[PDB]
Amino acid sequence: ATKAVCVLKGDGPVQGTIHFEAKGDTVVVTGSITGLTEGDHGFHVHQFGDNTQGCTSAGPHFNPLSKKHGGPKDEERHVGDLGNVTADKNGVAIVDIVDPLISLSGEYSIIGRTMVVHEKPDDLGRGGNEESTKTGNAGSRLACGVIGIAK
Amino acid sequence: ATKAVCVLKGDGPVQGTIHFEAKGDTVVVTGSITGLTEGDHGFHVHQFGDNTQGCTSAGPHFNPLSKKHGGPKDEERHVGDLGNVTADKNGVAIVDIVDPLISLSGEYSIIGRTMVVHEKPDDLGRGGNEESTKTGNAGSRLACGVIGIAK
Ligand SMILES: [Cu+]
Ligand SMILES: [Cu+]
Ligand SMILES: [Zn+2]
Ligand SMILES: [Zn+2]
Repeated sequence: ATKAVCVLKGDGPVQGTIHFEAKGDTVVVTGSITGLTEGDHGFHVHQFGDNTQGCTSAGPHFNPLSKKHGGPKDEERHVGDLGNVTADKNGVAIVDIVDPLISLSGEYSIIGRTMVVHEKPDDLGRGGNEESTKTGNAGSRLACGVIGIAK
Repeated sequence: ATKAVCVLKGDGPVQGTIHFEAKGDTVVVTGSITGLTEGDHGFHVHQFGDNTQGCTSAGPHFNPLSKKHGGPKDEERHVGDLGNVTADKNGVAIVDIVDPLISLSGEYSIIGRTMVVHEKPDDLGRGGNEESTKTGNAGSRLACGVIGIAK
């Protein structure tokens, strides 16, 4: 697939639509999320496209290379580590990410996995506690969706 | 990927959870759907895992081999043609299908595509008209979900 899409939903007001496109040798991620508190929010690809228990069943961050959590610019990071999206005072975060580890086909494919946006900022694996090395202390999952093949 | 899952949701009362497991050259489909009118309902994999416009954005039945619509036992069928599920008096349909044409990997993989349950029975392409060999005359889309990788 060369295009994918994800519709985020949760128990609260946060929602959004995320688009993915394979361009060149990389993946361009665009879209928007609304209903967020002003500021930074962790944003990652989780391993399972399973919404049977809400966002909890998506599992941990997608991590096929078995590394510790980091920011998108770090060598030591999970494949799903897309950092933070930033919401303005109106609650809107415009997503604009280009990422070198995710893909839409093959081993690194995120098709069928889940995008999650979190309650708190991702500390990029630099918080200094064990949780930082797993999730960046991004906290609860406000909304998520399964990543599907788009036309 | 040897397991997948799909949670069906719509704008009405129908909902359900569908599980998929690869066994040999088949996929075993299980689960249940509730809130249905008693009787048969068409059940297919549609091409796109795009929920930006409810179930309409899922597109047509998944058909990489460019064939006409048929029942799951027919040679001439769409890869996404899984026939009918049957709801009891209480509106519950227990899913139990073993299919040789859908897959969870490779080009006829359904991961990242959409499962749809319909308003009417699928006539298995034997309705006697042209709509029969496109959709089985199964009617409107009551609920759908994107098919994701499961643990
Ligand atoms: Cu996350
Ligand atoms: Cu269908
Ligand atoms: Zn991570
Ligand atoms: Zn069909």
